[PDB]
Amino acid sequence: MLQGINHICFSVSNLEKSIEFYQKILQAKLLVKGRKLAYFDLNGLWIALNVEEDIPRNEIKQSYTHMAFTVTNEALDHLKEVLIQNDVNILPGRERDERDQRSLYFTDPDGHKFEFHTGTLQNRLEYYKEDKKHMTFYIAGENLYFQ
Amino acid sequence: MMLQGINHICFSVSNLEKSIEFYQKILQAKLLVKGRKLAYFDLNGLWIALNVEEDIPRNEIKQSYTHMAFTVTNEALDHLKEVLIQNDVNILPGRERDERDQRSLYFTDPDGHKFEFHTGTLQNRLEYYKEDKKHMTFYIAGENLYFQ
Ligand SMILES: C[C@@H]1O[C@@H]1P(=O)(O)O
Ligand SMILES: C[C@@H]1O[C@@H]1P(=O)(O)O
Ligand SMILES: [Zn+2]
Ligand SMILES: [Zn+2]
Repeated sequence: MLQGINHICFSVSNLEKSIEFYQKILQAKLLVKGRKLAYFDLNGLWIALNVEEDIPRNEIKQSYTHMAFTVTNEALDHLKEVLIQNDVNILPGRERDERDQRSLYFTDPDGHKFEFHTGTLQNRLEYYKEDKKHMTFYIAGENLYFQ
Repeated sequence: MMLQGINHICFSVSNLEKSIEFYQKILQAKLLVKGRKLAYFDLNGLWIALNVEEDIPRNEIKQSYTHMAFTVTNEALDHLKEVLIQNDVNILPGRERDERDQRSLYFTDPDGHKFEFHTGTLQNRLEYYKEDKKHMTFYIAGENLYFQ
């Protein structure tokens, strides 16, 4: 089996500009930088940036593939401000239901999509659990009267 | 304000049936829920989601080194290489490794997301890189030198 997440690595075109984004925006802690790499600690997670300077980065804009980090509601508000102050590319979200809970989607300088999300997986499940529930009328097992 | 850690990762996939089977059999993620265009998993406590996007272009991704790595033991790495080959997993040859890198296997899901099974830690790596800086260091300000 697998023992858990080891690291996540991002291919970047401009190591110094990306180091500043990962520090400023994702609040990652720098550990070591080289000529073509950077390692950071993000709340226990090992994040690596590796340079690929002349590669195409325009189809990445089409895919919803993304990574989300946990934030509170006030934190989301303060981070939207931060992403505005720092000229980050902020994506318009998909439509959301209230029970979806709040998110902010944005990308790094090379198009990797990130999200700040205020909920949990179980919230997302209780949400779907509740709507299954809303579509159930005979609780098999229940006792019916007048029979 | 603050971040608290990885909430989830979402992979855009083209074929939901084929992808769920990949994440189940290769990554060993536990499917928790399934729909027309989504599927949610739990893998060792990580929320993994697939969201279908049938008709986007998925060429350039193969040219990018961004990837996600999971920790495994060395025997597990051997086991997993056979699992991948048997299930016809696109295995990549990987970069050149110092033995000090620790062993790895790189490969892709069917839509080109790169993954890695790794047998080292950030600790191992930083210590490897530091043990290199030590090797190129010859004097210690501090010690009792012998003739000044
Ligand atoms: C650890 C940084 O991701 C790179 P590697 O997998 O090439 O070592
Ligand atoms: C949870 C799966 O990532 C998708 P969402 O960010 O659109 O909810
Ligand atoms: Zn998401
Ligand atoms: Zn790696």
